[PDB]
Amino acid sequence: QTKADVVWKDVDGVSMPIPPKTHPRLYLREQQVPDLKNRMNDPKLKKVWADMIKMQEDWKPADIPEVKDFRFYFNQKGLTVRVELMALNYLMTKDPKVGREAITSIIDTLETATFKPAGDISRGIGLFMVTGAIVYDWCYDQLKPEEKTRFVKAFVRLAKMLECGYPPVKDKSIVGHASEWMIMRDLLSVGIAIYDEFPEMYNLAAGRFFKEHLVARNWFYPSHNYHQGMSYLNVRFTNDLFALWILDRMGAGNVFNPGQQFILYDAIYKRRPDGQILAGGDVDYSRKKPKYYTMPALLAGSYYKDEYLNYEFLKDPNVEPHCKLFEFLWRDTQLGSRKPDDLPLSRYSGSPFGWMIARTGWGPESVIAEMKVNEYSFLNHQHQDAGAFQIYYKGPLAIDAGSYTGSSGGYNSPHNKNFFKRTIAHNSLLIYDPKETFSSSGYGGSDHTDFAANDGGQRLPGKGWIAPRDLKEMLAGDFRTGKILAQGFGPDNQTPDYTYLKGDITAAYSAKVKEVKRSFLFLNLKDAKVPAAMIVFDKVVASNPDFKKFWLLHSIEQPEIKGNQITIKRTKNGDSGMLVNTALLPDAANSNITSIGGKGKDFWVFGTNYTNDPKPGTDEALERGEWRVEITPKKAAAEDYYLNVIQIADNTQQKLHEVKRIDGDKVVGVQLADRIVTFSKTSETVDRPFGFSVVGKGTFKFVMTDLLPGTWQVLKDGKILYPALSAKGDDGALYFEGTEGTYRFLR
Amino acid sequence: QTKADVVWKDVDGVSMPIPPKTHPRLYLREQQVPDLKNRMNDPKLKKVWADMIKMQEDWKPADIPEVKDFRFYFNQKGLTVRVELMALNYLMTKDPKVGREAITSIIDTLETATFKPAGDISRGIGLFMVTGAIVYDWCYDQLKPEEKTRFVKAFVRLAKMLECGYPPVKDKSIVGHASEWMIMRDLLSVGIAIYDEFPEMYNLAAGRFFKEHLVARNWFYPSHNYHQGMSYLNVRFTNDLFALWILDRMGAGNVFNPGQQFILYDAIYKRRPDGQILAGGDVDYSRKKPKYYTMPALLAGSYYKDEYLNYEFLKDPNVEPHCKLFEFLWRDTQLGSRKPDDLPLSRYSGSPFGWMIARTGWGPESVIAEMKVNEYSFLNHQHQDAGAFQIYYKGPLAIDAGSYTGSSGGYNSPHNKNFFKRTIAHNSLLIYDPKETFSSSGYGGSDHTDFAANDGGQRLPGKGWIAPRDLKEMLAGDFRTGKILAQGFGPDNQTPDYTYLKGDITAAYSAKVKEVKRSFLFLNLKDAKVPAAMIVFDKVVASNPDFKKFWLLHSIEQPEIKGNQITIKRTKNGDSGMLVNTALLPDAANSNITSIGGKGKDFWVFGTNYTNDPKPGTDEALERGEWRVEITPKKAAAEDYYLNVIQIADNTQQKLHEVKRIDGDKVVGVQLADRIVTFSKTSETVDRPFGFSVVGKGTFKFVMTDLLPGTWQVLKDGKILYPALSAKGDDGALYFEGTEGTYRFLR
Ligand SMILES: [Zn+2]
Ligand SMILES: [Zn+2]
Repeated sequence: QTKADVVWKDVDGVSMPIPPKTHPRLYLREQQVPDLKNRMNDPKLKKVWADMIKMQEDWKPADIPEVKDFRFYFNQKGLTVRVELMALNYLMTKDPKVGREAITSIIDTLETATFKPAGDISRGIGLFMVTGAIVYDWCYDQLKPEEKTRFVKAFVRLAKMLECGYPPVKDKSIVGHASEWMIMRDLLSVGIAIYDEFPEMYNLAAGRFFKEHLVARNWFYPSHNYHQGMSYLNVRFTNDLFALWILDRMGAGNVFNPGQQFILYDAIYKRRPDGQILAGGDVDYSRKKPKYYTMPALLAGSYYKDEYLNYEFLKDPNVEPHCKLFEFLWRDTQLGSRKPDDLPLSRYSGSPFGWMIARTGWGPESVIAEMKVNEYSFLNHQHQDAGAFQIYYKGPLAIDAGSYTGSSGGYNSPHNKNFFKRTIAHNSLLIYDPKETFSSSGYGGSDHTDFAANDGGQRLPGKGWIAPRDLKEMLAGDFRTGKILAQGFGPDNQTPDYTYLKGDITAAYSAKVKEVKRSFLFLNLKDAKVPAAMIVFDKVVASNPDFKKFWLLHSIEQPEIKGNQITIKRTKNGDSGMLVNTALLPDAANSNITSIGGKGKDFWVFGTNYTNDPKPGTDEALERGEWRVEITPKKAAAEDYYLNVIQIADNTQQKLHEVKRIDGDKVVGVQLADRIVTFSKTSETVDRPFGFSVVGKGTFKFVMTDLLPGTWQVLKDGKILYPALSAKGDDGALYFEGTEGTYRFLR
Repeated sequence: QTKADVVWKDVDGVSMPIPPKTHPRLYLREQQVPDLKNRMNDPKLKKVWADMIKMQEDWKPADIPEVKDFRFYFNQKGLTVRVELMALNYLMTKDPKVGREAITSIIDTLETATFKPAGDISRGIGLFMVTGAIVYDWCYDQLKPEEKTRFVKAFVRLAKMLECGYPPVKDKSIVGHASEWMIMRDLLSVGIAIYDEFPEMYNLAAGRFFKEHLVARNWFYPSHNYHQGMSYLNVRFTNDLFALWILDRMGAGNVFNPGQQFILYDAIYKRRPDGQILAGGDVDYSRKKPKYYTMPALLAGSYYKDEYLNYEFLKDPNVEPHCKLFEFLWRDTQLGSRKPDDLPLSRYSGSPFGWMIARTGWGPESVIAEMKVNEYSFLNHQHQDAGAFQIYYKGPLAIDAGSYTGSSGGYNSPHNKNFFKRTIAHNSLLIYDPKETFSSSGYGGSDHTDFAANDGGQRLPGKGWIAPRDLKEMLAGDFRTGKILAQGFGPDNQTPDYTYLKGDITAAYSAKVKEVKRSFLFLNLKDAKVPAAMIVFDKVVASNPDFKKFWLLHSIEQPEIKGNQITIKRTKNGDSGMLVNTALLPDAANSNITSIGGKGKDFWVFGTNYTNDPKPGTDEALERGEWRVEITPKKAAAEDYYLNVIQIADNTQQKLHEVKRIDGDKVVGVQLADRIVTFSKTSETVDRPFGFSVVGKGTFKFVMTDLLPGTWQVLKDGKILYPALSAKGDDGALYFEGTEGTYRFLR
């Protein structure tokens, strides 16, 4: 990271940097060349250089798979590695002999190379381009004029092979393959190298990046999160960070919103004590080895000099072979590292997300709870999971169900289209319109189907479940799925007693609903015995009273239902957690609670089970799940409310807190332990006097929500208790402590 | 206060109550009649009744004044008192002789009474009408048919004499005389009384009230304040409260937004230790008798059963003669009372106000500070005072200058039109456009002036400085003067360390400015020696760099200027306060600080002194002021910033705090005592990394404003200090404690 010293020009209203008229300019400038010897003498970096020396050896003919995967090419070996090390040596020695060998060794094969149609072949093709780009840029003054021309024509030939095409007009700028290596690393790298001879490639590659990719990312970056789920976070954010490094090292400074530094903190918050990461979007499961975000933590931690991110990298400081050079060039070995233990227990991601991640600690006894609005849907690997909550404690308890791969297949599978990516897979809300259709004609790259199953769930946005080209198309289309209404945590910023999130998710559904709102209130109970609780309060108004309403709670093992109580336990894989839901609304007289699951019913969608068993040896804990509970109104009605209170504890915990519903004036609420929480009876803003009664011993902590921001007066037993308290705009809430009595509130 | 039990039907889209088919219905119904005996037996209420018995005596002919003022009539004596007591007695005894006597004693004079035209005479006419309405309603069953007709014609005759006219089509529904007794008490009372025989009067009076008055008041009531200044609060709010009591007692319940209860708390916050009230709008000054809000406190306190307001009534439980009956009927004598001592030290009034009142205590050592945005202007007795601050501590220190009356005259005086109601009289901002025109043709109804003086101040809204008819007309016009941008007070709700308010007041001025912003930060320093400080940060962008800019500070006595330091002291009237302003921006190299004042210069407006000496024996402390300081930039520039730090102490205090300006990355700030406060150097939202250095011993309290809401990271001496703090939407600020070092903030 250094200040920009390049010239900037507008191209069609969009400011862009001009590559400096000097080589090297790819991945480094002369400015950092003398530091290469220090890096070579850096013992942390010597090992990575040794790794690359080993990479110089050709593939053993018998070891070659013959189906040359993207993984084949990313496990980089042979000539391309050799010429890269030659170019590096030329930078450090300036010896005309070494720089020439790099050039003469690569040119012919760069012109002639062939690639059998194979899985993500663009990646191998793009990496082969990168090899040439390194030699071209780093040994530039050694190039003969005829060779430069030969290199250019070879690069154009190779570029045309890429899935984005050349010109790079195909695919999408926020998600999909064009949001991976092909543009942000590969085409951009070549462009920078050959700019003095063929400026077109840079103008096309950087052109699209600055116009689309950059604008789209800068839009959500301030909220410090990513939208492709907890696996594809890796490749997608890695390539964002490649563009960051490539352009800063070119001389363009940081081109992104610097909030980029804080995106990977989400992964940190979602890490479990078993080494796995809380689920979200397209993910598979394992208990074999911990999940790591090595490349993003390397690139982001080193650039932004972030100790929390460097800790993450140091967990497994082992970069994929094709990335070794980039670790050598860009890693900060002087940077320290910090365990996450002193991070606030709750973190909030605002627009366009509206996601809360709440913990009760950083150790083995941690409850980890996720609450999501989703203001927009990004599609691709994101799920239609507006309103979803997810809870982990000593095992996955309230689960995000299904699996990316399995017996059903991969991304294009019936399981993905009909269960995994759909609302029914999640702890959210269904409203079933028998006449609703779900257009899926543009989903996936093969095995296309025109329509998906009716899950009573959320819309499939886009032109048949097609992601938008860019931010412009996204904002103009039907990708809006919600509105964050309220959020906060406290009273303490470090160890909040409560974590609150409210969203209106009507836009996530068709016109089968008039209104859908969900309010989450997580309680850190500050107790080893019953460490946490979550209260979920829903308003659902269907356009037709006969549209069946569903409240879902997914689990791995079979739930036990007794009255208004659902008990879920983990008893396998060393997990011992327990979840207990008390259903308060609909009331027992209007409540049907039903469990669906087990063999043939694990992925049940209104008449069809979308079977997806794990690949042998994978998902040993069955985190894809086998069970769910559906809470449904007995009586058909346009307007229904759900109120559910979840307690979390060890499966050996016998005594859980008594849960009381509070039926007040204008409010409905919950009381358990020393906590009182209220919501508007209509889930709409309360702007007039209201009240309720409290019965019980000791001091209670009150969170009153859905209140008109401004000054409130609190009375108890007809006497003013708090003459003036402020409800603020962000949470629309009153907070205070008090004892039992009859409460009135004035505004 | 009882639940509504009458029928409602829409009239031209507006729901209105129908008077019940029963008498009595004026000021009480049958449900309250038996309780009259109990009230007569109440020691507190027997005295007011005895007061009324005394009022029965006629005026002494020699003591009758030449001019029958509104004060003459409100000092109600003779026949009209007698007949009201006869009617009360008829309700209580049901004796036909009594009811008949009330009717016969009043009927002749009611139809023949004459009132010499004066211009406040509507009040005496209206009260005479109320006397007749009492007899009519309370003795209804004793009325003969012929007498009913005589009463109706008499009431219509009297109604036509009122300023609003009959039909009530003249004047204004938010301010002016039609927002006083004539409709909300007087015409409404008669309408209700005679409804069975002549529903037209009620339909017109209540029709206008429900369509216009009620709508306007409900619109601003939730922010718990009033817009007519600290004197006219009395008559204006009193009449709102008459409408409240009249309509509830009729059977319509509470027709107002119940936020009405909290309006009078502002007066409580503005009370000084010397018994007077902080200035605002059209006010005069006395040190003789304390100012009381007796009638509002009686009516609001008793209706809403509010002990703080009842305390305010009990300070001086003496209502004007013409209101004694209403005390007898409506006073709650069982209600308790509370001194203001346990009230939070700061109170916020939101849209359409944006006012902070901040204190350091409730006793003799109280600092009292007012900070105002003004989102809308209501005109009439409100001043064009957007951005103004005012500070009291052992005397008026930073003053709201001028006086309502004096040698210049009253409401229509050149002093009112050219100084008192104008920005120049206030601690606010001037931008002088020499070509600017200020139309005042409609001021004072339709009075003669046409154009007022150029004070370089704020616009005169309306059709030549007149108020709009109602809310509809107000919102469609040019009455918007500002936008609340941010607000909040200190970590503790009860005793906040800081009180913050930011407003954009561009709308208050003409096109001579492109942008005007003012941020206030009040500090409660929690120290006897220097109790408080106020930091004021202004951004002013003029449309012409040659347009002279002014920052004003008004005082009673002569300010002492020394370099960048302005010292102001009170040494008279038993006052001993001191204000010391440190001018930080403009820098001393670009700052000119000039005192203007003394005789012939006390109300100086660019060449002309608008003289307004007190009436003999009034304003003995000269709170109208004699002096001001103007801070002006040396260099002509379109854009200028003002940064001023006011410290408050006893004038005997020799040691005040050193004030350091903090010149940071993207921020400009202030350091004094143990407090750090920063603003955006541009006064625009900061959304990228920034920082500054702190030198000094011990722990400091940091308030960082103008920040993009979301999660921020704090670093000190290159190490993460706070990994994650939240800036919230309402204040857009970070709060934390820290020691000396070099600070960086990431977003
Ligand atoms: Zn999912
Ligand atoms: Zn004023």
